[PDB]
Amino acid sequence: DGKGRTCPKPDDLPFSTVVPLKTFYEPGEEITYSCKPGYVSRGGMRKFICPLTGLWPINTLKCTPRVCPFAGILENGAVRYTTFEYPNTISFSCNTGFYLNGADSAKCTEEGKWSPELPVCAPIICPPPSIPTFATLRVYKPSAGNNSLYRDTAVFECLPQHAMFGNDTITCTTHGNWTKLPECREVKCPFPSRPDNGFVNYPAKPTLYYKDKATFGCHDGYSLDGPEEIECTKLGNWSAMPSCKASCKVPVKKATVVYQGERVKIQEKFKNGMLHGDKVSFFCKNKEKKCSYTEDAQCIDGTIEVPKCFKEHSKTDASDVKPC
Ligand SMILES: *[C@@H]1O[C@H](CO)[C@@H](O[C@@H]2O[C@H](CO)[C@@H](O[C@@H]3O[C@H](CO)[C@@H](O)[C@H](O)[C@@H]3O)[C@H](O)[C@H]2NC(C)=O)[C@H](O)[C@H]1NC(C)=O
Ligand SMILES: *[C@@H]1O[C@H](CO)[C@@H](O[C@@H]2O[C@H](CO)[C@@H](O[C@@H]3O[C@H](CO)[C@@H](O)[C@H](O)[C@@H]3O)[C@H](O)[C@H]2NC(C)=O)[C@H](O)[C@H]1NC(C)=O
Ligand SMILES: *[C@@H]1O[C@H](CO)[C@@H](O)[C@H](O)[C@H]1NC(C)=O
Ligand SMILES: *[C@@H]1O[C@H](CO)[C@@H](O)[C@H](O)[C@H]1NC(C)=O
Repeated sequence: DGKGRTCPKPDDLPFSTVVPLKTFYEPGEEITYSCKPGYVSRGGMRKFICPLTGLWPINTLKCTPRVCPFAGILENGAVRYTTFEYPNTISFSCNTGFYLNGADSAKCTEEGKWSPELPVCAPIICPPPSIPTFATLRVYKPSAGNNSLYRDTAVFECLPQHAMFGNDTITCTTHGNWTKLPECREVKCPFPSRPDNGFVNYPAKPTLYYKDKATFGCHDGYSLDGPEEIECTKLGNWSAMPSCKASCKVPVKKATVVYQGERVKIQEKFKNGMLHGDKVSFFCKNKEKKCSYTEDAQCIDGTIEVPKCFKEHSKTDASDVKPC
């Protein structure tokens, strides 16, 4: 006692480590502060001898994280980060059009450097595309040397007499390959039958291929129940096969009717008969409630059923009676 003093357990400083660590020390004993790995201090390792007073000195040591080289700028991309100090991770991604050449993330090591090495963004690019069999291509600019860049496109057309299957355009994708490629096959259609009461035309040659046109027509009594022009489709048949159907003679001498939602005189509107499929609504009275309604009738291959309740006058035309 008096001379028999000791030093206490040393203070535990931020991110430090002390050796030898004991609960008390005789005077003359030595301790050694050192920053934890990943950290560093103004001056570094402090060393103290327990003095006779039993009081450890003042400790200048202040330990702070190492800082890895600045890494907040990724040419053509983006770095997510807190700080570039140990032991933080930082992650990377590229702007659109570019791919990441290197690791997606990196850690600041205790050694004070980035692991893995910081990546780089690079242009996504596709190689020259292959021409499918029986095709040419006539949309192709290589925008990157001989190679195409992301979202570039090429477009193929078949040969004459050949039918494409699949979209005609390919795009250079994110992964540096092109989108699904089309196929070009040869397609044949049979000869089209001439229709009863009409005619049909096509060019004078031994067999008929994809996108060949055939045009139809009817004799004066008749009209088509389909399109005037057809073509040879990809599946080896035609667009349609139209018939020549018979017109109807005006079913009555005089009457007002609805034709496509408008009142017309059937004698004026169909003076030269009704075409096949021409539909019309006739006016009939409801005898009981002294009002008027319509019922329909249609030309069907030279026949039109003038509805039962209609009556032809040389009281008034249901036309002129109020609606029900
Ligand atoms: C261009 O290259 C990419 C990348 O390799 C191709 O994408 C890959 O496509 C395959 C199939 O489309 C994916 O695999 C799987 O197929 C099975 C079928 O058994 C399916 O059940 C799974 O759900 C899955 O889709 C593969 O995951 C995918 N890879 C990537 C990274 O997306 C692509 O097909 C290529 N494009 C062309 C035109 O060849
Ligand atoms: C030209 O010829 C084709 C092929 O022979 C005709 O296609 C027929 O219709 C479809 C495909 O277009 C085939 O698939 C199935 O049809 C049913 C109809 O109920 C549909 O609901 C389903 O999705 C099913 O996949 C069908 O098998 C095929 N017919 C035959 C006999 O093979 C096409 O319609 C023709 N075009 C003209 C304008 O004549
Ligand atoms: C593509 O570029 C290479 C490298 O310069 C060159 O040798 C080659 O002739 C080019 N190909 C075409 C089709 O121009
Ligand atoms: C193929 O591509 C577009 C969209 O990618 C699609 O809407 C259409 O089926 C095709 N368009 C053209 C112009 O060929």
